[PDB]
Amino acid sequence: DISKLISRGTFDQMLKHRNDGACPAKGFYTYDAFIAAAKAFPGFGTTGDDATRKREIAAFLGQTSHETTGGWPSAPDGPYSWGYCFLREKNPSSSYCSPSPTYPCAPGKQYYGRGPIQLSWNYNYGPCGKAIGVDLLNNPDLVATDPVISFKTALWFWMTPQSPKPSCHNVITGIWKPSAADQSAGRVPGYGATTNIINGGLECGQGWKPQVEDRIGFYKRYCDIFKVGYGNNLDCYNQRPFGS
Amino acid sequence: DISKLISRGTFDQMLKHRNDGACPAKGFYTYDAFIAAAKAFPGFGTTGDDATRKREIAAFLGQTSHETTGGWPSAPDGPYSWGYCFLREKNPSSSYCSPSPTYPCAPGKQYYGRGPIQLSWNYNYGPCGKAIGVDLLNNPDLVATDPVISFKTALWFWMTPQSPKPSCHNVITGIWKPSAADQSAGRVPGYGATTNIINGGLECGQGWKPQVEDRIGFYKRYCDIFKVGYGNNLDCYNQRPFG
Repeated sequence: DISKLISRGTFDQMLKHRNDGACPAKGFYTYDAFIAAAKAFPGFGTTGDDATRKREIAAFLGQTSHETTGGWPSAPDGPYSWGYCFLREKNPSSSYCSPSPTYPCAPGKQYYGRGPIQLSWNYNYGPCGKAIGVDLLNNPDLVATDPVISFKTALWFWMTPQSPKPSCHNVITGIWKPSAADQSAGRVPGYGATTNIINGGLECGQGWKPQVEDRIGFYKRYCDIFKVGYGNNLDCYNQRPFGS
Repeated sequence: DISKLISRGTFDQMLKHRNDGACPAKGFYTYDAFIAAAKAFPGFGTTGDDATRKREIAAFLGQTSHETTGGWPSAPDGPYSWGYCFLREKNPSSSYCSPSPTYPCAPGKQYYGRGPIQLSWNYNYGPCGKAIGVDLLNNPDLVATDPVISFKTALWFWMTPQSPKPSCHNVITGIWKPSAADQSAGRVPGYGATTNIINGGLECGQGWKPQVEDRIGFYKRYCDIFKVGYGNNLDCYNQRPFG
């Protein structure tokens, strides 16, 4: 179980300020919910040598910390201590409903960002819910009211390949082998390629971006706390985005 | 219109291989479509002294030539005669969909590179379509099947500032006033800043790139045909990419 590799103390040290009065998700994101969710995803934080398992947990908590960050440059303990500050997308101006024979939008329900990966759109809530065994198409706000389901949605995203994207899991553990195509595109194994899978269309292949800097700051601080090296290729600044 | 500044004959000498059998865009990119597209963008090729107007057309055609090049080192008449050879991105391997509530991806549509600037992504087809009065989210392939819309997407890109980036138009005409940040970053007026606007993340501030040399080769050849100087700062090798 990953509970040996990441203790309650280490988890609370990494996510130091998530329960500060200013954070809307205060009290929601629990160590027990993270550990219970990880059990549902064999291989998560249990793949590779100890250093690689810690890099995987740091990378998962890093990327999710970015998606939910309340950080700012002069934040107490730095901006990479303010992961998991929010739960629901701020001021959504869409239902995130998209034409689909397979994933009909449920009446009165919205598919705005929820939980540690800010899961969005009926066509993501559908296959995610199917995968974890919950009807998230018809009960989307479970991602913001059930903290085990919340973490499961983010682990579903992390562990699930989506052609032509490999899984973040396979990238960070070194299971993923770049294609000749990938190598020409500058898509090399490491933390950078997890950013590319998450939001490469907007964030990768356009040089320095404060968003990608933020994803890296979290990953580095968590690796520092775990006492493991970052590995290589942390940015995607020269990576062509993975396809959709 | 700009037909007096760039003739059919000059346009065809510049883009002399685009109608070869070896070019997928054979017969598509017409002088008439170019001139018609230009009229929709007041100021394009009509801003500045005669040599500045010609540098603008040379720069626009040079950058779009690079985006669509069929060139290679041993090409007939050299690589800088092979602009406008391609219409659609080759083997996109992507629908080029970045989920957006603002510019949503239409089911069954792809936003891979099309036309002279190789317009890509729902988040570009969206605002471009809105600007030129065409629904490019539901009909993105209009950029590869209608030559006027095709040129209009490239002119939209050229003429449209995207803060903190100025328009290519204001850079090449010398209207652009570099910011304090730009000055610190080594971003200086001239053709090089237009390369920075178009693809600076991958091409600028990181040493010699064959892609940058290709953009400059087209621009120089079109300036030579117009009988005008290139101006300064043609590469972006010491320019930090725009934010």
